[PDB]
Formats: sequence, C-alpha cells, structure tokens
Amino acid sequence: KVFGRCELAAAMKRHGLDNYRGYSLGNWVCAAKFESNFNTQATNRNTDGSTDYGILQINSRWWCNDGRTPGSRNLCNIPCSALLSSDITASVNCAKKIVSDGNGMNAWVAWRNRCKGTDVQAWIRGCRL
Ligand SMILES: [Cl-]
Ligand SMILES: [Cl-]
Repeated sequence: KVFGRCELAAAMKRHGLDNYRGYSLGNWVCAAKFESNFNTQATNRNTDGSTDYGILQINSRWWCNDGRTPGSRNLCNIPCSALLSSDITASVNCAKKIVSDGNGMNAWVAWRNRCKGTDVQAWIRGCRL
C-alpha cells in the first residue's frame, strides 16, 4: 500500500511514534518518505547480501529474518515479509527497538542525510492530527 502523507502521520501517531525517544512525528514521516516513498512493499538489496524491507527499510542482517542473510540476528524476531503488510504495526514495533539501541534515528541513512537538521514539522503541516 502507498500511504498518503497525512494518512501515514495519523497511523504512526496512533501507534505511539510521536515524540518516541524524543523524535517528533515529522522526523518519522520524513524518514518514511525518503526510505520508501511511503510504499509498504519497498525492498532494496545491499552489497553485503542483506536486504531492507518496508516503509522504513529495516535491514535483514540485524532486525528480521528473510532466510537468505548469513549471520542474521533477527532482533525483532519476525519474518521480513511481515514488514511489508499494509498494516504498519510490525514495522513500528521493530522501529521502536531500533531507535532505542543507542544511535537513535542515525540508523536510517536517508534520515541522517535528508531530514536531520531540516524543518521536519513541514511533513505534518496541514494534517488533521
Ligand atoms: Cl514534527
Ligand atoms: Cl541518503
């Protein structure tokens, strides 16, 4: 499913992401925008043989199991295909674990390069939240 901007912001807020570990909702919407263009079905393969999955492009080496990444840790304890559902609950629960592990949102390269230090509140402007 390809979310709308305000639609996605509302689903993320409902799932407890607004100000989670200090990160306002605009940050999470901005990161979803540049990681996946709001598409829950997005997948991207990396040179190390790992693959990123879903609206927040979560990586198979550490966080989920896709059956084809050697040395994978499956820290969110889910199949990576669960991260592609139109229901974003699995992605949000896993992202909560990722953002909590010490490096905050710098774990997402697109966020670091395209959202960090910008006016991220523009991503929720105009939405009925
Ligand atoms: Cl914000
Ligand atoms: Cl980038």
